[PDB]
Amino acid sequence: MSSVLKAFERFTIEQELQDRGEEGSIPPETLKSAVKVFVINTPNPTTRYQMLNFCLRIICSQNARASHRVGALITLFSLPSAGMQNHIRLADRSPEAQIERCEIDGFEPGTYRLIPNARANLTANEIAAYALLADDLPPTINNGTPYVHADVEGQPCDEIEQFLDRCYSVLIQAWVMVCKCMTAYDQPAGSADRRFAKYQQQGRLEARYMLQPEAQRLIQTAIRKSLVVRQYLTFELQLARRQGLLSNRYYAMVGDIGKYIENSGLTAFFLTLKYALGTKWSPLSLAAFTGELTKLRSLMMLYRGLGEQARYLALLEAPQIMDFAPGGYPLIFSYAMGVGTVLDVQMRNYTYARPFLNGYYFQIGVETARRQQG
RNA sequence: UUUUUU
Repeated sequence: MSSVLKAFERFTIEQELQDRGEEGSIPPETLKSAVKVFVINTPNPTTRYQMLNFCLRIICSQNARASHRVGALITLFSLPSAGMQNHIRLADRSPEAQIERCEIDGFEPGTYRLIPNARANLTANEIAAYALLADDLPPTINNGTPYVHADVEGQPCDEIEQFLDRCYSVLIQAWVMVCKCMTAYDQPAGSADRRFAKYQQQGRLEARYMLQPEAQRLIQTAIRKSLVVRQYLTFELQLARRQGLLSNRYYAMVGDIGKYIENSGLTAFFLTLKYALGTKWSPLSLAAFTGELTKLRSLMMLYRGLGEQARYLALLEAPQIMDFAPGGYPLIFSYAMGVGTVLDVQMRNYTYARPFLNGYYFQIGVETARRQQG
């Protein structure tokens, strides 16, 4: 019946785009932790550099609460901006965020103890607790410092041009660790080494300021655990995507790495589109499954409806990422994995093994791909 | 649920 087939297409599309949600919707308020973010009002290379090392040591300190790491990360990401407070208002948007700004004037010489501003709220108990935190590095860390080179932390910065080199190298490493914090973690990574080689070749990253892999893994762990930090990083990525050809040294880097962070955790969706709708010889095979084709059409509609934030569904860890899971289109997923194993050597390394992977349509895709080739 | 490469 033509009416039932037309009705079913409409029903399928409606059921999938009914999950778009509200762009400005605010969830019901739930308890949240208080986060203390440290702000430098003026551009002091000495103070800024010190705060960079302080926050790197807080992020890696074993005796540090989740709130302490979250504040240290927000401060570390905000070190480049000329106005720290106005850049921290971006972090405040997070619905799970309750950030308190603390203005720091300096550090006591020869110590990690903070010197709070008159307006800034810092007790003598907190200052001592933070100083003890900044000196609690893990055993896996060598030379008593996060960096690979011992002399780097001790180096004195008296110019803005120096702090910028140090800061941008550290933040390049932090962003590369973001690249696979929610998807790949607690395992050896080849891509991370490749990104570092690329950015050292570009001259963006300096090997004199590399961190130890243990510190990089600790930074990745701290970023993955907090939703405030990951939402703030999506805000920074969207700021980097709005730029034109003319841009700053920092947001050019952030856009370059956002190219690699984009569409993480949606590999099955984009590989299915690529190898099932990309090849002109797939319509003849999958023409029969109209229901799954309508599903993929409604998913391409849902992706556009989500907006720019759709590229960072995995970083944001939003529920709409369950719509793009291949268990809702298993036959076409199977066919596309078959086609892609022939056409892409790199795809073989990817784990396409699923409980629901149809072996018949996998082999249909393999034989179709090879047939066209030979 | 994710898991490749760019």
